[PDB]
This record gives sequence, structure tokens and C-alpha cells, in this order.
Amino acid sequence: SGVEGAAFQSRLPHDRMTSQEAACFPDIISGPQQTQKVFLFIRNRTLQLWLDNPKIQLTFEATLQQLEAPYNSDTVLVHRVHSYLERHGLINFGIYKRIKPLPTKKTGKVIIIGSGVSGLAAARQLQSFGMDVTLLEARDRVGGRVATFRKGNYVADLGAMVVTGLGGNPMAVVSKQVNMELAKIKQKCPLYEANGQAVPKEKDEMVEQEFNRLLEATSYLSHQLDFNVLNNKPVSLGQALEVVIQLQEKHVKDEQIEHWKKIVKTQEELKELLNKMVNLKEKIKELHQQYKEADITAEFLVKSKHRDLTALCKEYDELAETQGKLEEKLQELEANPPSDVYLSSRDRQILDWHFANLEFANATPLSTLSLKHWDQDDDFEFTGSHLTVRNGYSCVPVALAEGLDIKLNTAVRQVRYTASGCEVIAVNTRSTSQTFIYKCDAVLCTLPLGVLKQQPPAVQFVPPLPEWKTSAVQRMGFGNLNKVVLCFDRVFWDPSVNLFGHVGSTTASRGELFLFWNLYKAPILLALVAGEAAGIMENISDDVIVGRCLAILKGIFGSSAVPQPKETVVSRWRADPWARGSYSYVAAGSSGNDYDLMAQPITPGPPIPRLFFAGEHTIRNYPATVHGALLSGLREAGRIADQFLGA
Ligand SMILES: [C]C1=C([C])[C]=C2C(=[C]1)N([C][C]([O])[C]([O])[C]([O])[C]OP([O])(=O)OP([O])(=O)O[C][C]1O[C](N3[C]=NC4=C3N=[C]N=C4[N])[C]([O])[C]1[O])C1=NC(=O)[N]C(=O)C1=N2[C]([C][C]=O)C1=C(O[C]C2=C(F)N=[C][C]=[C]2)C(F)=[C]C(F)=[C]1
Repeated sequence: SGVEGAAFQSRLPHDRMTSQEAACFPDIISGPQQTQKVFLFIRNRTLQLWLDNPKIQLTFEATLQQLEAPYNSDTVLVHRVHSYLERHGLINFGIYKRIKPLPTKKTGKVIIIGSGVSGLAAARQLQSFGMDVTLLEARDRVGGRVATFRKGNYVADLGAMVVTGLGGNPMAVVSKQVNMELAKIKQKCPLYEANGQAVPKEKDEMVEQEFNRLLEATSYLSHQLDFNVLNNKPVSLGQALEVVIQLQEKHVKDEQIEHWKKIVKTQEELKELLNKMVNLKEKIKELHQQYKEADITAEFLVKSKHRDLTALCKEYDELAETQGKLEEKLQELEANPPSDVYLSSRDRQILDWHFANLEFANATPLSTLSLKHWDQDDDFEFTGSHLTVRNGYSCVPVALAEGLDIKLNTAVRQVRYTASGCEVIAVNTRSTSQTFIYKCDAVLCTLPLGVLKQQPPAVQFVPPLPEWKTSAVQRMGFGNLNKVVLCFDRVFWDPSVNLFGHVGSTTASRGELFLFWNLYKAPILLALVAGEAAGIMENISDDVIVGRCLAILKGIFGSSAVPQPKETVVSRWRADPWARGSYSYVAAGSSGNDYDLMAQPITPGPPIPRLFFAGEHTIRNYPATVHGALLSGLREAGRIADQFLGA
């Protein structure tokens, strides 16, 4: 349905109040049920009005005007609901035409560190709420871990580049507002072995289905058997994977043993049986000789010796009958061996390709992920097909930047917060002699976790952060993932496939250039560097890594089919001081709860909060994503406005 659809699109149950709404509307939860149903219709219809046309601000007046009777009659309640939705960024978020121009007198000074999606989303909220917002951004550009390369006809994203399902996804709103050109991804993904030979379909399917099996098995180990701590250490996904593969190999070796025992037993029965038939031939040779030696006792001696001879001959023909049913059991046993090994060398390499795919998805080696919690956010996936931003994901943050007071090339070095306000200190990256001091009432820190982890610190906090926050920083994972962009003047690959795989030759290097993407109008290929390879490869010059790309591609399509690229780009997210990695992951020994601790504001001791946190690493249910970063900016904007303008 329509207004039910709007609730779903807002990640809300269409037919009950959230706890958050119960808090803000206690008169509703404690009042009659009829009024609670009225409340929910107001909420859903208001969201529909916004979502049907997110390019313009949805005001209270226009909501009241578009409500049908009797709902447009409870004016006070309509306003209460509108105000709540707006404050929490469920309407009038993103970029839209303001009907009410911005208030000319501001209220409170907020410094936002970082002009990524989380910083931009919060800034637009706080500016709409009437506050004085200034963003300090170290790079010469907005977008942070959204980073679009453009040169000639080439456009390619070096950071984020995929919108997961639009159903429930706030990026669906931003897409409509900004005009992102999105394009659904075709799912076919052929694999090529390291010699460039295609992986046959049967081997592709066999290994993939086994991959699914192994992983489901780790999840049974974890969440049914509670195999989560071992020898006083938290178990990693990689560790569990090594364990379940070891058990499959044990099982294979056992069925092999059982089968060899069956072989041996059959051979032994034949040896014995042949010895017995041997002696029975010898016994018949003796009776057959006493049959030619042959009176009344002679006429009866032949009858008796024929009775004896042909009785031994029946013993012998019946034993050659067993001889046949046995060497017939033997022949098919030698012809039906169970698998010699669990994974052929090629089978193992292909399986390592699927592992690399998972290390791509989590941006970190599997041996680092928490076995128990690495996919704790699975239950929050959006519905619908995934898409890529054909026109470059920077269109989103660039659009969000319009009208904001953003100081680029401005690197924060120190953040001071007291019960009397805050001071942020920064340097000009083009002239690190030039220094700036920003006084403010509140700081919103959207520095990446990688920057927060940096030792010695890039940014110094005064007073230092509390142990519960720094130890959460210490526990959490911050991964890495890199891309090689190859721009050609001609298309030599299969244009109808968005993906194809290169099966690495070894486990340790399974993530090197393992997956190629074909996603754009023009001839562009992205090659991914995942897992252990991701950090190590940053130490390779551009030209050499491109050469390795080209060698792979020449192996797949032929040496003369692959021309020299006209333009190349190589991400190095770990070495980037403004990222120091790509995005968080749930490290073994961490959990979603660390994401909640990351979101928690700091209050200087006896008082009111001064230092706030946003970014993909602060949102438990949507970490490591653009929409999660976005939502986190909206969340903190609500928290800060509640503090400085009143709930
Ligand atoms: C890196 C990366 C990559 C490479 C990729 C990707 C990513 C990443 N992702 C993630 C995102 O992006 C995130 O989450 C966001 O971005 C966040 O944001 P924030 O929070 O805001 O942060 P930033 O941005 O960084 O910001 C901050 C700021 O700050 C600053 N600074 C620093 N330092 C300093 C400063 N300032 C001042 N001072 C100082 N000192 C900086 O600069 C900044 O600005 C993503 N996401 C999403 O959503 N999507 C996508 O797509 C993405 N990605 C990926 C990964 C994984 O896997 C993904 C995917 O994949 C896709 C693909 C690719 F990429 N390629 C090819 C093919 C495919 C998927 F599918 C999904 C997902 F989910 C993800």
C-alpha cells in the first residue's frame, strides 16, 4: 500500500510506534488506542507527502493542507508529528528548495570536522535548524570516502560507488533530489583461472555451493554451538573457516580409508578362496586319478567314485560362483573411489576466490572478523536491486555542499572541549605555517575511525578521550580495499557482463586483482585489491600494478586484443592520511555495541555534552556505508538540536 509504503521507506513499522516515538509521545502510548491509530496515520501520510516529492521542503502548513478529513482537523497533533519527523531528519533532509528561507539570526556555533557524507548531512540539517555551521575539511575537495575521478570522457569512483537496495534506503531520496544516474548490476560473473582459462560452469557451481555450505557451518558453530572463545581468545571467521575445512578433509580421508579397507578385505577373501580352490583342484586331481583304476565291488566302485568326483566338482563350480560374485564386487570397488582430496589444487584456488570476494565485502582479512558478530547488521539490508552511480557518486556530496560554510585544505590538529565551549585548531595544508582557531559551542567529529586509530595521533583531544571511547576505538576494525582504474580507447571485454573474476594462484595473495568491473558507457575497468593484498599493494607503483592488470587481461582475451590504457588511477586508501583505511569492520573481540559507544557524545565533568560523533563507524545497523554515514549525520543533527534548541 501507499502510506504503508512510506513507513517502510522510512525504515519504520507502518503499524506500531517505535520506542523513540513512545518517548516523545507518552500521552499517545498511555491514551486510548483510537488516538494511537490516528497518530500513526498522520506519521505515515506525512512521510508519503515528503517522499512523493522530496525536491521541495514539506512544511507544516502544506502537510495540514494535504491531509484529508478528519485528519486535517487535529492541528496540534499534526504539528507535533511534523516537528518530530523534521527534527529527526525523516523529512526535509538532503538537498531541497527551502520554502521558509534560512533564519537570519543563528543559534549556537557548531564546528563539523570533515566534509564527507556524514559531515555534509549534519551540516545541512543544522543549517536548516538555524545554527551557525562551519566545516573544516583537510582535503581539497568534499566527499571524503566518496571520491570520483574525471578526465576526458572517463568518470570512475575510487571510493564508494554502489547504492544497495532502494527500498528503505535514504539514498533513494537523495538520488531523486540530486539526479544520480543509477544503473542496476547484472549478476553474471565469469571466473578465469590464473592461466586465463575460463572456469567451467560445473566447477564454478560446485565450489560456490561448497562455499555457501562452509560459511553456513561457521554460523552454526557460532550461533548454535557457542564456539566463540577458544584458549581465552575470541574466534575469528578465518579461524572457523580453517576448522570446517579441516573437518571436510578429515571426512574425505575417512571415506577413503573405509574404501581401502573394503578393497583389502576383498583381496584377502580372494587370496584365501584361490588357495582353497587350488587345494580342491588338487583333491579332484586325486579322485579323478582313482577313477581310472576302475567284478561287483567294481561296478559299485565306479558308481561311488562318480558320486564322489561329481560331488567335489559341484563344490568347485559353486566356489567359482562365489569367485565371480567377489571379483565382481572388487571390480566396481576399484572403479568407484570416493574423492581422493576435498579440494583439488584448482578447486582450492577457486574457493580462495570466493574468500577474497568476502574480504572485499568486509575490507579486511577473514582472520580478523569477529566470528560471532561480523554480520550482525544483516537483518537491516534494503530491498531491491543494487545500483552504481553512472554519473559519479561525487554528485551526491557536491550537491550537499551547496551553500555551506566549508573551509577546505583545513586540517584539524587539536580539539579542545570544556564545560564552557570548544576550540578547534587547524593548519593550512598548502602552508602548514598558517594556523586557525575556531571557537564554538559544539564539535561534531566525523573523522574516520582510521584517523582516530592513528598513533601517534593526527588529531589531539583536550582533555583526552575517556577510556570507554578510546578502547572502543582500539577494539574496532578498520579495513582496506583498493581499486585500479583502467581507461581504454576500445572495449575488448564482454559488454554484457558487469563482473568477471581472476582466480589467484595462492591463498595468501588470493585478493590481488581478483575482480574486474565493467559498469560504464565508456571503456572502463576497475580491478579490486582485497584482503592481505590491499595494504601490501599500496607499496607498488602505478605502472607496475597496471602491468599486472594488463597481463591478467591479456591472459583472458589475448595479447593483441588488449591495447595500452589511455588513463589509469590507483587508490591507496590505507596510506591516505585522511582515511588511513577504507571503512570499519567488526573485529574479533568487538561487537555492534562498540558502534553504539562510538556514537556516544562526551560531556566534560561536573554539565552538558560538547563533543559529538558521526561517521559510518558510529551507526550500529548500517556501518561501512554511505547511507549509514548519512543517517549518522542526521542522527547527530537531531541530538545536537535537541540539546541546543530544546526537545
Ligand atoms: C573507501 C571505500 C571504498 C574504496 C569503497 C566503498 C566504501 C569505502 N564505502 C564506504 C562509504 O564510503 C563510507 O561508509 C562513507 O564514505 C563514510 O563517510 P564519512 O563517515 O563522512 O567519512 P568520510 O567520507 O571519510 O569523511 C570524513 C572526512 O574527514 C576528513 N578529514 C580527515 N582527516 C581530517 C579531516 N578533516 C579535517 N582534519 C583532519 N585531520 C576526510 O578528508 C573526510 O572528508 C562504500 N559505501 C557504500 O555505501 N557504498 C559503496 O559502494 C562503498 N564502497 C564499497 C566497499 C565494500 O565492498 C561497498 C560496495 O562495493 C562496491 C564496489 C566498489 F566500491 N568498487 C567496485 C565494485 C563495487 C558495496 F557493493 C556495498 C557496500 F556497502 C560498500
